[PDB]
Amino acid sequence: SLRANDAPIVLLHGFTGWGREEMFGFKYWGGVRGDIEQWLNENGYRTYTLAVGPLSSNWDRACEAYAQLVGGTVDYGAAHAAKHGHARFGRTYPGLLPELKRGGRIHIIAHSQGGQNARMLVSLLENGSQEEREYAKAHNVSLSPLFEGGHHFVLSVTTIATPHDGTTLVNMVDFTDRFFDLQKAVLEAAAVASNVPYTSQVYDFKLDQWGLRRQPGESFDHYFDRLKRSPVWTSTDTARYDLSVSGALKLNQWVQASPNTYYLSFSTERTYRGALTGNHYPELGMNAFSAVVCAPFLGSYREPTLGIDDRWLENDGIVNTVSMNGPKRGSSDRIVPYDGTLKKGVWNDMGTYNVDHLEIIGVDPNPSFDIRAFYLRLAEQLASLRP
Ligand SMILES: [Ca+2]
Ligand SMILES: [Zn+2]
Repeated sequence: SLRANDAPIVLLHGFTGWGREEMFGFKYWGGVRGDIEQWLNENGYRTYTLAVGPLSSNWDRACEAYAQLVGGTVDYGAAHAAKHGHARFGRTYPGLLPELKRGGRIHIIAHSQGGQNARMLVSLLENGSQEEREYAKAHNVSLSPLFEGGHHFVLSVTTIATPHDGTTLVNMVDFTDRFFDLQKAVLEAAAVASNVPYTSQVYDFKLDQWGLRRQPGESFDHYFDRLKRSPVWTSTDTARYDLSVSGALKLNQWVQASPNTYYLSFSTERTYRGALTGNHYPELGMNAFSAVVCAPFLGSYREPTLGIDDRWLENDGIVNTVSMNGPKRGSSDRIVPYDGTLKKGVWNDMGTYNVDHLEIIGVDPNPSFDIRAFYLRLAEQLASLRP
């Protein structure tokens, strides 16, 4: 379709992810297939990459995304900081797109928990935070323009394999141990070891707010064990919490669709229905870690009281496919299956793809999936959107 808008693309990672200079240059967006930002740019779709805290709360990552985009010191809010016990202020950024302050807009393409992070940034841009505005007045302290409301610079959000209603994987007995083993597998796919105390940061978790950092002489193995016991794994202000079915419910209750923004969901599935009791099993080609450690659980876990029945068993290795088309559990957002015309203010469900959680970003191979073709056709669609 004809190009109707000049808004640039921002790629936003999941509960794992890292900037373009990190991980010795192994891109999260393209992995072993190449560099997805490079593909869109060289095909005339100007594209940028955000890097926020992968284990942090969506709230933290919205404030991190904001500063990273417009430029400034990350401002988590005086109130939120007091309530949860971390720094009000994080890293300073120069700003990728200061023209957002002057009328420029962006399309966000987000993977995994990134789709929650993207939705929430919109909701804060539009409404801000009553509580922050209240707190800034009471204790005579500065307010981020983010908490004010009346901002708007996101023309479209696209979610790819996003736990909008959470993932049942979080309810696994040993999820803690199994989740940081996922972080290690991603490292290994990056050709980075978990048992070597690298001098340089390699993978920065951006836990400035919690005063956490991998230390001189500290391995990722030893660091992850330490993060397991830390507030970025034990508190409600975390990716862990937001990622649970109860986390997404509580997020859905306050993070709604802006009428000024297009939402596209892409769902993923990489499972087959078994004959014995209708459980779901990993297809051939699923990333080894998911196929062994995550999928068997995802595609047999039931809670009939929490609505978690057979619709929840199909999974992309990591997320229950049903959770992906858009928010439902605790949401009044509308979900319309794609009919050739993209609608503002609603979820354009662009369908389910035979592609696993890590294949869809190229962190695992799948020759059957044309990853260049997928991301180009998406950029072409987002460029076609009426502003
Ligand atoms: Ca594969
Ligand atoms: Zn926080």
